[PDB]
Amino acid sequence: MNIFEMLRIDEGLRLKIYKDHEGYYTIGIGHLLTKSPSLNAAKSELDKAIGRNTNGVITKDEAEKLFNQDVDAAVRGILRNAKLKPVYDSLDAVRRAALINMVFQMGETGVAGFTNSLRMLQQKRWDEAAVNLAKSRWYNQHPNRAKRVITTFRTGTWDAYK
Ligand SMILES: [Cl-]
Ligand SMILES: [Cl-]
Repeated sequence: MNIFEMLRIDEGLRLKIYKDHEGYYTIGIGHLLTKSPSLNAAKSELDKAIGRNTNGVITKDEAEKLFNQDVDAAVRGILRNAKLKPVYDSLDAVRRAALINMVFQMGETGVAGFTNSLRMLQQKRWDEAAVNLAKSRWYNQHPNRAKRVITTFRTGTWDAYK
């Protein structure tokens, strides 16, 4: 299993502009287009992202290209963040994917705000970090996904996804 397959599972694949769980305009494999409530606005960001007049529909290749770019931006992001880097550096391979998953979803800023859980991850106190992670809006609004991520951090294995 690997991060791409992992997120492909958490995000799914949609070729037409849709509303995510928070109600924002997204496409592809979890690619957020805009937080704005305007469809045209969303349409414009898409055209711009893709580089063509899309009319809100893309192809698989196109979805995949944005997904490559977004996973890349996420890794880089983490590696560029003073708070996230040290954590990432401390982890093993599986768990590193789990951290990428969260930053993909919420952004660096978002994740960098889990101060406490982060410190617990750095310290390798898996069951404690897991409990702390669950005490969050993130967990409360997306229980199933958060559980998978959390179990990965707890176990260091891919069982939640197998
Ligand atoms: Cl983009
Ligand atoms: Cl859920």
